[PDB]
Amino acid sequence: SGAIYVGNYRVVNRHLATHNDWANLVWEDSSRDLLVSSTTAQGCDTIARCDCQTGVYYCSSRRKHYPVSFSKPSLIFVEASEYYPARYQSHLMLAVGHSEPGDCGGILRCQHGVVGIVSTGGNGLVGFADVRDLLWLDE
Ligand SMILES: Cc1ccccc1CC(=O)N1C[C@H]2C[C@@](C(N)=O)(C1)C2
Ligand SMILES: [Zn+2]
Repeated sequence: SGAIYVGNYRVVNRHLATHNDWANLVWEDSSRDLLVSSTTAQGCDTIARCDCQTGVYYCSSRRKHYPVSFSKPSLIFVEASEYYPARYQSHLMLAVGHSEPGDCGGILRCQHGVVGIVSTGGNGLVGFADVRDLLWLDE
C-alpha cells in the first residue's frame, strides 16, 4: 500500500484504488497500473522532472529504505493476476532489490523528488511505475 499526494491529487496503484478514488477519478491507465484521483486537502509530496537512474525506495516488507539503480521507463511483460490479464506494462522501471505483494505503493525518490511507486517485483527484482512524465500533476 501507499500513495503520492501532490497538490489536489492522489496518485495510487490502479489495482489498489478505492471506491472514493474511482468516484473522484481524474485519469487512469491499466497499461501503467496508475490512477489519479482528486483530493480536498493540499498534498505533502513534490515530483521529480529528470532522467535519474539512481534513487531510494521504501520497502514495507522489510520496514526499510534501500538505494537502487533502475532502468529507463519501458514496456515490460507482466504475468496474469486477480487484477490484470497477461500484458506489457508501459512506463515501468526495473531495479535489483527486494519486493513482495504488499510492497506496491512504496515511493521511489531521487534528489529531485518523487520518481514513482512500486508496481511489480519477484526474483530479486522490483518494478516502479514512473510518474515523472505526468507534467500536469504540478499545475
Ligand atoms: C510486487 C510483487 C513482488 C513480488 C511478487 C509479486 C508482486 C506483485 C506484483 O508483481 N503485482 C501485483 C499487482 C500489481 C501487478 C501489475 N503491475 O500488473 C503486479 C498486479
Ligand atoms: Zn532525479
